[PDB]
Amino acid sequence: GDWSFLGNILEEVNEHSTVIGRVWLTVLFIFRILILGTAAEFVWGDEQSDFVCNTQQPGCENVCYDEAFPISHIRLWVLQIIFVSTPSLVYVGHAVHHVRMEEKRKERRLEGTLLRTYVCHIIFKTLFEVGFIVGHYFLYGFRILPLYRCSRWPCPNVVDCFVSRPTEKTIFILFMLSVASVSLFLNILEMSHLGL
Amino acid sequence: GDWSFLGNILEEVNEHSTVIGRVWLTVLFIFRILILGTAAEFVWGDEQSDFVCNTQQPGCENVCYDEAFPISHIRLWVLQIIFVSTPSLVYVGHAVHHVRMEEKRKERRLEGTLLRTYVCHIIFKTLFEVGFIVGHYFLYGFRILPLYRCSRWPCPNVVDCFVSRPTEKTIFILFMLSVASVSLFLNILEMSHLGL
Amino acid sequence: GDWSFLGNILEEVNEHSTVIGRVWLTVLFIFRILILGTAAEFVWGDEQSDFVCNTQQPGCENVCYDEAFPISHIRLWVLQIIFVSTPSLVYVGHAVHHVRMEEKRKERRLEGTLLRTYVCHIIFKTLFEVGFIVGHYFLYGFRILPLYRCSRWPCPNVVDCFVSRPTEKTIFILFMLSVASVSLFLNILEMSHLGL
Amino acid sequence: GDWSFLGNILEEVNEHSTVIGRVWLTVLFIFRILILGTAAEFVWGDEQSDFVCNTQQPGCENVCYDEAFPISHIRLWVLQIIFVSTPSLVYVGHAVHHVRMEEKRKERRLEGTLLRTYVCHIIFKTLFEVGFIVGHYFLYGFRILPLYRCSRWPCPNVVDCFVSRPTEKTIFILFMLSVASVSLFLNILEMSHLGL
Amino acid sequence: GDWSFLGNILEEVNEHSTVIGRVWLTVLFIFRILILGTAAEFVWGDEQSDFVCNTQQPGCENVCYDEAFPISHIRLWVLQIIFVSTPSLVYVGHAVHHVRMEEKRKERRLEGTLLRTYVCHIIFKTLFEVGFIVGHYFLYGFRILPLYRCSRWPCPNVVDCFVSRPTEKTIFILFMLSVASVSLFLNILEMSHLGL
Amino acid sequence: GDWSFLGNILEEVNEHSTVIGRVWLTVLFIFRILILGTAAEFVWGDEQSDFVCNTQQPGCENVCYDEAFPISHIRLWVLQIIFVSTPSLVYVGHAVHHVRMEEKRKERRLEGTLLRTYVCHIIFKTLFEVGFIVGHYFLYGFRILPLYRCSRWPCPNVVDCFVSRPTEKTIFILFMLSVASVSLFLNILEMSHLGL
Repeated sequence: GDWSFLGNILEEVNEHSTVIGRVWLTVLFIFRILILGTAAEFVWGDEQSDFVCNTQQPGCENVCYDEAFPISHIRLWVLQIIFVSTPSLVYVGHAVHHVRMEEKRKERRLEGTLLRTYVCHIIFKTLFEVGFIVGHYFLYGFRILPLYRCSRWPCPNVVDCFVSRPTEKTIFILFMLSVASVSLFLNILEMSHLGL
Repeated sequence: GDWSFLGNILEEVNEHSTVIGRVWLTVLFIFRILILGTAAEFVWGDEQSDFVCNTQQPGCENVCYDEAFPISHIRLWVLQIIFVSTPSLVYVGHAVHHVRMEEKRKERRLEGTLLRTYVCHIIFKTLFEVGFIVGHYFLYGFRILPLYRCSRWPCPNVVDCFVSRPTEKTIFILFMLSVASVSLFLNILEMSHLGL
Repeated sequence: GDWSFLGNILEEVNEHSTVIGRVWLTVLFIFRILILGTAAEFVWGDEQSDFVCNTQQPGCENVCYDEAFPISHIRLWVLQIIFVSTPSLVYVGHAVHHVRMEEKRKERRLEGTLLRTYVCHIIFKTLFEVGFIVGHYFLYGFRILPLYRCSRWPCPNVVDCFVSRPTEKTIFILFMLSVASVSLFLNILEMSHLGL
Repeated sequence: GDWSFLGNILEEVNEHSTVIGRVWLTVLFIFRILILGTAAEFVWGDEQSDFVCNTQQPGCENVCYDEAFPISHIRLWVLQIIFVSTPSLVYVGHAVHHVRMEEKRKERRLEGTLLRTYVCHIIFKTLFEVGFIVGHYFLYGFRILPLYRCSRWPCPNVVDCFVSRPTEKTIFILFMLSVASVSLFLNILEMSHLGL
Repeated sequence: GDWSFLGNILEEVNEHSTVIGRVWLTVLFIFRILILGTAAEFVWGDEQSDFVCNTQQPGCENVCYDEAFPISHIRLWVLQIIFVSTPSLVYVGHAVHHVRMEEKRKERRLEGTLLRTYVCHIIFKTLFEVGFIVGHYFLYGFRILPLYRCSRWPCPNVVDCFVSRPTEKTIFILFMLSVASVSLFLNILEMSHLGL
Repeated sequence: GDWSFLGNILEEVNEHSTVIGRVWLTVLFIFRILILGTAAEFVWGDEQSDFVCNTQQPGCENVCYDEAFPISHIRLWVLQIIFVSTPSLVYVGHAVHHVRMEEKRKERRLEGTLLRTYVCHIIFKTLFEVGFIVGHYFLYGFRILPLYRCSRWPCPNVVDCFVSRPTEKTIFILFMLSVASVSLFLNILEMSHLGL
């Protein structure tokens, strides 16, 4: 996973953001992207290969892994990162559009419409963070148990399947939840600081 | 997969495109290339290794995977990305050719023929996006089912084969479809904005 | 596969080539190198590991894969890329040699001998492209069939072996053939444009 | 694992730190990050794949690996690196915030509040290092024994499981402990040097 | 395999070498290093994993692979590349040492001792190339046959072992031999051009 | 393994070292780091996966590999590289500290204390090189034999285990020993050149 493109564009908008937005962005780079690439990706690497079911039924392990894990937590966190970063991109686009307009108009900072855009970007970041948190909760909760019982066809009756590294995965699930909540708190502080 | 070459050339044509073309390009980099490399590629990594068929027939799994998946979705999205990016390259080539001509002629922006070229590039992008969407639909639809039934020789009669990660794959199929449709809408907005 | 060295040297000779040579080079970077690294390499990744033969004979699968695939298509395309790029390197070497000579002589563009060299480079590119196309045809044709029948010792009598991903491989074989033919047409256009 | 982001930001704060802080940072880069990526990661690569248990019970190896290794040492060292680096980031943020304020105020080094912040950053680094050391001790100690006995369900009675590379892992555990303790000593020297 | 260090230093000595030395260096980068990383390394990737012997004897395949392939061709070509590049490094060191001396002496091109050093560097390159060619011949010849017969203990009597991809390996062996011989011819031309 | 950090810092101290220290550093980059990453790492890649023992005893192969190879040669060479490079870092730190002091004092080369530091750095490099050589000898000698006999529990009685690629490993062991000894000779020459 090469995050160079997103990185370069978000460090562009480091220069154009509040101090609390610079903290938010540093958190995104260090506690989410870096963790994902240096730790979480390896934890989930053998998610299906080490998933085992007590059965001689061909196909059962496939369908039971798929039912237990409709989308891997790591893919969900990738999507979360991209969607929470998208409003920053929108804002920096608006800002650069104004810089190029000012240059052109001459040929021919957080005030006015850039403030409304910044506040909206904060709002959307907050809502997307909340949405991904809630979705994670309803999909998986915040704990992976070792045992998963499966009755999906072709599995005969109910079969016992065993998850890879449930405890390490639980630790990283809770870590990512905490990081997301810190991000939410930072966004709240941004709104308060702007208001006051 | 190293997209550095294409990246550098398309960020060259960031400078020479409309604001809506800059949004289109950002979408290409973040929601297509980045997703493909940080998420989709890993989802499809074990596509054949975890594809299983209920048979003792040598060769059957090979032919049944090949019949179910004549071309992996990820390869199809790579091709789509390159073909939808090709008209941008043509346009930037025309533009740089005019810049070098102007420099030479001196030794010796979206107006005139560059406008016709830009509009044609938008048209071709739209048509290629539509073509890849339609091709995806006819080849696979927008859902991967866990079970695939196969009667290709050497398989005896009909055999039941089971796909790897059908649900996660379905999620990413729909995600990529939505991103492609957003790109189409952006191209339509480009044509409208130019007209008006 | 790291193509950085070749890339840097061929983007050096972007500056010193015709507009049609810049199109040829862009095609080389995007439709050949990029495809190879982002798509084809993964398609052929399990070429021998998923090659299966219906036999209990030790050694047979090894010799039958080797007879079916004396050289993988991807290695052949790597060689093709390097050989079709070599004349460009020769030409840019001649050109830079003249630039350094002019600088020296001062201490002490496509005209003259650089034109003869450019035309010769086009000729050699054309001949190498044709040669690799013809060699591909005679070695493999343009279709990989699922079944390969093998009688190489130690295989007893004739054994049935099954190829990995024959259809996807056929798609990429035809795609690379088309890209090579486009390159040929571009070289022809270069010669015509120079003549006229 | 790509540490480029963190690296660039910590080499930013090389310029703004004491000589002993530059030694601490060099130790972080060379003896922790570099060791982790060039050595430790490969030692732990086959941690679960080569973990074996003497049993015919489906699921037992999964639960026994998970009980023996709730979190891999390498993931724990990644977290440790990030948390001990976080206060440096806070300090450099404060410092750069003051530099940008001074620039602005003009439009309109370790003294004052930057000294309090630097001392606090040292304190937090020390406490986090101590906490990770203590946590490592209580979780695993400083030795990995080859044999792990496991009675977690579904394992019948007590089963004997065998760890991959216990001795090499013990060597690297002790090496990382020593490096952490050197870092602690460096922080103590920082506080003393500032006081005197 | 990261050749960045060697690359940067040899492109330093591009600037300080003859035109024929620039051709030699381009050949080294494109036809040896690039081939090795984009093609040969993958051909030899499954050298031991796909090496099979017709035996039920534990250990036999290990000892028979080791006897057949005391050193993989790819490792031998890596060593060859480094040793044939070493004299270039010596020469560029001498040249830069003279440049820094001239700068110093001021504070306080291929003529004289730099010519003797250049000629010696050519001589050593030639001798090392010849030595690696001869060593390759005596160790393996220039053909890998599919069958290798092995009588090394613990193998009982003589066992038949089968090599992975003998034909593709033979093609690349001959290709690398030809590239080495081209390098030799280039060195001879260097000596002649200097003499005349 | 990413050596970029160490590389950049050691090429910083290229500028501040003797000619013999520049040779030592080039040897470190080319004959140790580059060999390790382009050759040795692949030779040792299947060290445990291809290690086989003639036994039906669960756990025996694990404990016997661990007893035969308490620390892989490649990890030992990584540690050696870092420790022999550490004194260079100390010296360059002292030198840069003096450069920044001189700049400051103005606001307000190998002579004096920098000579003592340089000599001490040479001494420590020599001692660490000798120590790693001696440790290698006592741990493994300079030859890996194919057969390793093991009586570690749970292995019943004495079992015969077979090492992966003993001959290639022996070649690289001797190569690295020779490179280390060349480094020692270079350090001796440094001391002599400084004395005379």
